[PDB]
Amino acid sequence: SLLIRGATVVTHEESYRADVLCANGLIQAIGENLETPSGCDVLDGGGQYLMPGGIDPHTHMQLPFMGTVASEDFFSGTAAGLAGGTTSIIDFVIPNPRQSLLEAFHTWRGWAQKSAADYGFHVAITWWSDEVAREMGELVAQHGVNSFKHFMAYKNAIMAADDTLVASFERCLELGAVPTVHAENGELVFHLQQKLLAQGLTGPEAHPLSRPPQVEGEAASRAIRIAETLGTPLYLVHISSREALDEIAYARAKGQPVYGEVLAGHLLLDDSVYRHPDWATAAGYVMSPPFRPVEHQEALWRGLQSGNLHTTATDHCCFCAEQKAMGRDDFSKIPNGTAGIEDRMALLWDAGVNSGRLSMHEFVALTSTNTAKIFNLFPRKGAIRVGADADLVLWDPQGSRTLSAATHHQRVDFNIFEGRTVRGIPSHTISQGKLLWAAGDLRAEPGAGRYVERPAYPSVYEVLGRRAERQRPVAVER
Amino acid sequence: SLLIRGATVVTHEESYRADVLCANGLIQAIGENLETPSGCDVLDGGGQYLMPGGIDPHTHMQLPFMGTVASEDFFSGTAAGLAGGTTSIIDFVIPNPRQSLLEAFHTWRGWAQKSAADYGFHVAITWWSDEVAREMGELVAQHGVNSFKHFMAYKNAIMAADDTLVASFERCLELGAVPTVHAENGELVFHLQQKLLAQGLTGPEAHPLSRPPQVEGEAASRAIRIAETLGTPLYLVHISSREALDEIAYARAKGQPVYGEVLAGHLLLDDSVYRHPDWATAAGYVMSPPFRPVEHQEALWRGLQSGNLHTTATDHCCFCAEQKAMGRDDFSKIPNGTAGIEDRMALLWDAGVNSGRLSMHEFVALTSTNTAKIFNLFPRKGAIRVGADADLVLWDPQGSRTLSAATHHQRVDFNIFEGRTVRGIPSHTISQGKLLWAAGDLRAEPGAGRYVERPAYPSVYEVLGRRAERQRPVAVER
Ligand SMILES: O=c1[nH]cc(F)c(=O)[nH]1
Ligand SMILES: [Zn+2]
Ligand SMILES: [Zn+2]
Ligand SMILES: [Zn+2]
Ligand SMILES: [Zn+2]
Repeated sequence: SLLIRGATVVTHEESYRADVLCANGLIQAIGENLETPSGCDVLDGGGQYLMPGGIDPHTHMQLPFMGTVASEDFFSGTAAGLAGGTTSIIDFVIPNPRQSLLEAFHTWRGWAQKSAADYGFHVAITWWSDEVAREMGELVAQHGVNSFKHFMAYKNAIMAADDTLVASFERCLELGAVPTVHAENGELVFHLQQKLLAQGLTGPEAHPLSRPPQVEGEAASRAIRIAETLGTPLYLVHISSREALDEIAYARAKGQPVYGEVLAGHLLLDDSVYRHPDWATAAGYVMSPPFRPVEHQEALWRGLQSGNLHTTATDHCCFCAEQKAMGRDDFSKIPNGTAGIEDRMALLWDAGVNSGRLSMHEFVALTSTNTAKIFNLFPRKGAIRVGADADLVLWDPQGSRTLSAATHHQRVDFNIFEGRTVRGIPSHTISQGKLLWAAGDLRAEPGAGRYVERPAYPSVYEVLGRRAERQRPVAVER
Repeated sequence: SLLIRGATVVTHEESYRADVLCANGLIQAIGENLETPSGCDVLDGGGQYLMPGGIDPHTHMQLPFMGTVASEDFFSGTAAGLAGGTTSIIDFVIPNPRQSLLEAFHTWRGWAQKSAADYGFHVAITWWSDEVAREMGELVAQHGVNSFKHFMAYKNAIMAADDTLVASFERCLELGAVPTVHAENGELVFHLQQKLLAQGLTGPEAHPLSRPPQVEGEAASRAIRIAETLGTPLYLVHISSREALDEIAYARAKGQPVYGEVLAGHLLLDDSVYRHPDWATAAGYVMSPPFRPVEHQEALWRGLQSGNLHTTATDHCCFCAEQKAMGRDDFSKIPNGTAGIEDRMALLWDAGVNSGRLSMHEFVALTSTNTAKIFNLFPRKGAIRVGADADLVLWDPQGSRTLSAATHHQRVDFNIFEGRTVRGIPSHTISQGKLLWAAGDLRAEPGAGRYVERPAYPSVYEVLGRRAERQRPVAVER
């Protein structure tokens, strides 16, 4: 067992002084001056905040992508997450077009076995067939999946057109699963990539130009309105643009259950990074959606503060310099993705809590609880309560960390926040009730993490069901 | 010649007392107390308003569509327009998929020869190839077309997917042509049509349900953001929804040249019409986009008042009861379209000017001048000035008319405003300087109308060109 003594418990709504006892993977007791069970380890949390461990619902450990394999694997990535206070991930099974979802799922389960912390999967719908629909049902019923990812870009690869989006969202409704979407208009991206290449703009600076913000705003609008028409919730991953945020807010204001995810990179970086004179440095920022003109960062922060963005994630998708350099002569061939799993919580704390943009409670909601609620893992995760999983982070508000690819635990040679110093850091991370990060000592072990099943029908589906029953079409008798 | 004496001239900006002299198809003189050329006819306009004749940029005379042919042909339609104060139309060449645009154009030119008033064409892009792109160039350079229509709905027929919209909008940019779009998400419409039919909901009441307002809002967003990304203006036909209006306003607020067209029906009717107990009556309202819940009418009115809707039109697409009954057992096969060319101006005047929603100058701007400006026909049309085409309407603000299919000149057995009495009517209509409608006497003649060419590169393309210049990508020196 593990007793965290003397900390201030900080949840998504309140703070209070209490000790927290963990045992058998679970939170066993909470209260002032808890008794210490015999042989129980005690962690002194005086002067620190005890919060739910971060949940990162958007990682791509060792993803085969754009001709290569992410340099971070499921062990190194979940270990780096733990060092950063993140205690569980939701990654992505991405079947190739025409590949069985179940085949890809089992393969990814093999890849993820080595995880050091709890992990789960969204499954991407990269093609459509009656068999895909059948496999979605088996994944939900047998394999603990309750969310299905759709890529609206990546034309001629994993892109889902409207017919697949409609069919899949309908299937999601039938299964009580959450559709999630990468919202970029793939036709416009493809068109602009070729146009820029044809003009000789082959450098990383052309990457943002090939997918300007309205391309994301458009696709967000479309996913949102498909979801509205079919009667599903919708989770939009990595929102980077005012245009997309405004579409989310516009939907939420019509009473539609639309959730927005945001990455620290898109809150804090602007598209000037792509004009760095060093090719490899500029290419290190290449991900989709790309980093945006500065006005979008303020809009996204406002989205967090207004409740129109709901979760934070990292799109953790690591490629080293030699991998990025696959696109040295063609930006469209730069494997897209940045690292972030280790850094998300401290970046958001430092930028959001220290500044007074976000309360500490909002920080908790945005780093674990909302993700848990949306994907039906609350209060198993994201909650400090008896019986919840003992995934916790002890936070030193006065601690300091300097982010650097030379010192981070992420198995990648680039950090998009290289040299940034943050105040407020995870001093300790507890996963499954075990102390896996302790003031610079990482004790992550390959294979320790559990695959986490997520039950279908999060409670939003109860409300939608009542709505649908109220708005049933009714023929006029003549 | 024809001298209109003693009226108040009302333009899109001002009112003033003056006589107007027409000769040789043109406005020859304007001023108080004009002298009368010898033998020139004199029309007494005392106590009336002399405005530019209405321009209806959205008609479908004798269109072959949904298994049949509109019951209004180019003569009966343009004649009925004259009776209602509308002096010119822009209709649509709609080539079948894989059909040559030039071939369809010359066919429509043949059908339109019988027009009684000036007429022009948009050309619809119902498929794509290098030849379509080549033919578009010829239509602009040789045949006076400067606007190309795209249907985002009507899947498996004339629907254009993103790949065609991108290629075609790009071509429009190259040609200085205005892209126009019918904005409904075709996949959602198709999906819902099949779902409603599968549920046994076959009546006209299922028609609005098969394409609710967000499917228009979505398609409007998409067309708008393709136009933004490619750098074109965009004209959205028959906006019916708050959702689509809000997308236009959003785009306009980003500095994008987006124009919105609205029909009287969508300003004044709600979707309850489709639940009428009489099947033929409900079917008479079946057009796309369909009439909408009440809140959308007030939104559209505000759009006109705020400058986010720019033109009025009718989508004049006439089918009689027996043609409508082609979908007696399947609403998806009711030929879509309503009549309106004769009624637009009176409807808008009575609902907009009498009520104080719109000034008389806004009425002129919305019934002729804005359409002329957008499609590069200003000041040849939509203008009371020396040298402009003598297309005029003399308006009796105290005159009354009751709209009825039994008495209108539109060759169709249904009027969506049956029984509505309007105050403010066209007493006289002048087209090419000739009195073709006079106090109940229609004098339209087959073949009298001229085909009206529209030059490419309306001034908006000058601004866009400077903008594109300012925004051209610069490679990073490495
Ligand atoms: O930047 C990215 N976008 C989408 C992905 F799937 C990924 O791995 N990286
Ligand atoms: Zn993505
Ligand atoms: Zn991703
Ligand atoms: Zn239309
Ligand atoms: Zn039409």
